[PDB]
Amino acid sequence: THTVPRIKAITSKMRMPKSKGATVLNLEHLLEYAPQQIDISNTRATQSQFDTWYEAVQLAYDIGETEMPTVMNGLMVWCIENGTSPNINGVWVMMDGDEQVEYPLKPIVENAKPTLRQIMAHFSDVAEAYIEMRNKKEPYMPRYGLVRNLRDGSLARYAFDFYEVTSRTPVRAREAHIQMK
Amino acid sequence: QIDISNTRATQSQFDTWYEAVQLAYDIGETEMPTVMNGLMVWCIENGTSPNINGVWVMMDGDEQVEYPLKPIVENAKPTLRQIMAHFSDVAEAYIEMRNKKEPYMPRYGLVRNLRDGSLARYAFDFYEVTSRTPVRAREAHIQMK
Amino acid sequence: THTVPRIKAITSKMRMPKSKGATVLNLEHLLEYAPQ
Repeated sequence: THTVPRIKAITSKMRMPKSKGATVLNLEHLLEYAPQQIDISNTRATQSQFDTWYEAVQLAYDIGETEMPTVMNGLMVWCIENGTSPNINGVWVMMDGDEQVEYPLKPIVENAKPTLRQIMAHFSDVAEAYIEMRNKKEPYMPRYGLVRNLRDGSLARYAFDFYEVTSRTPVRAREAHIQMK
Repeated sequence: QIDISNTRATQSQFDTWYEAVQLAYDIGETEMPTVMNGLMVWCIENGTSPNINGVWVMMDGDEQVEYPLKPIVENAKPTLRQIMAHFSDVAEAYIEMRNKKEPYMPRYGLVRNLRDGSLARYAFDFYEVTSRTPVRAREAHIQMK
Repeated sequence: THTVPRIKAITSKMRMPKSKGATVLNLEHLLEYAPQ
């Protein structure tokens, strides 16, 4: 009785689900299957829906693979400032120089399954990588902020309707979206 | 406590909900497990009450693969939540493994403003509050649910 | 068993109408005939 007694740690065999004696899962793989948080979320559309929403818009405008990118570059900047739920009728605008050029919104909002927000979320990372660049020159704030009274200056990078709150969001901002959304 | 609760479906209902889905996909006993592995991870992040129409996704590499939701939600008696609860214990045993590498949080938390870091293990719609729940978390579900 | 299983898309052979073994239409043209 010279050895102090150490409490034994009972082992709670987790209840692995089964159907008829065999196991349902194959943990052998479960411990290796590791996706990314965004790519299985619903805040983004599957790469199928996005592939459709890109081919269909590439068709309605009838521009061409070589130049359609430059158009999408505009759609982001437009969405950032205004939002991602406009009237199906109407025109979004992009500019060369100062000659505003309009495009019809119908082919975009219509072919966006289930909604434009999701589809535009595919540019979320690039969106913040664009606002950061913009603010460097001068103080810029997504309008989404100007209507919600945001003047952090640091939260401007994450102020637009189609930011996907992933897991790597500085929490100084995650609060903003839920409060507004 | 779990095996007589209603938050889990009887082993009959679950046995049906597994055979029926094994049929609709027509995959095979050998590989259906790997699919169910995806359904959990999908349910964890999104929930367990999606539109009967639509597709849940699982990935090999980065080529998202879609499956139809209809055969799952339909054959789940009385609801998907219950059926998915059979993976509750494995679910937490999966989140714990995930957080080790980096900070991960079920989306169920991100929408409910959860940033405990320790409660992430128990943040998903289909956790069965058994009797062995650390009470630091039992409060979360009732407040949200 | 390292490859995720992809569901096969069964192919619903539309029932092209026929009379006595031969086909009634001539899709060869149907896919080009386009009126207003």
